[PDB]
Amino acid sequence: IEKQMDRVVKEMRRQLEMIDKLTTREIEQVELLKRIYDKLTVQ
Amino acid sequence: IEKQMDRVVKEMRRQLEMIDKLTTREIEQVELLKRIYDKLTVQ
Amino acid sequence: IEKQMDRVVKEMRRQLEMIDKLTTREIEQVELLKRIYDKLTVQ
Amino acid sequence: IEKQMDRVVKEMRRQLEMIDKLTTREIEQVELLKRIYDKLTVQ
Ligand SMILES: [Ca+2]
Repeated sequence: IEKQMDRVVKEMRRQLEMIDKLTTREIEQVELLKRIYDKLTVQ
Repeated sequence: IEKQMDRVVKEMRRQLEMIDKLTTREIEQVELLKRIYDKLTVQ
Repeated sequence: IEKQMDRVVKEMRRQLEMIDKLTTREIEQVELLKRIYDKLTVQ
Repeated sequence: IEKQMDRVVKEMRRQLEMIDKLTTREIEQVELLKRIYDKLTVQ
């Protein structure tokens, strides 16, 4: 159970890394959406 | 195992916070998209 | 440890529900993005 | 606790699959956004 639970902890931290990466990319989308909207308002 | 239980709980609280922030950013994104869509119809 | 691990399982299933909900909303964004792109190609 | 360990592992595998799918949909989304952005510049 000790080793099995140690694997669980490692796998959780791995999935947190995936979520952090996803978060950064989703923020990049907000920057693009804002830029697109501004271009339409300008036109 | 009580120590590793504490590690698991800690990681899960971190995950919850990150998922919660993904959800609030999703809201921001879709409402931008809907504005953009409105303007392409209006134009 | 039994009750503590039972709480962990419940909290995991709860976070899976959040992720499922987020997934559905993210798909809705793809539909909007596709529609926006088509409107530009049309114009 | 061995039974509850199996429940935890099962939920974590499900989560991984769902996060993985969120990441591939993110790719689809941003490349649509970039196309849209290109066209507003080109137009
Ligand atoms: Ca998105």
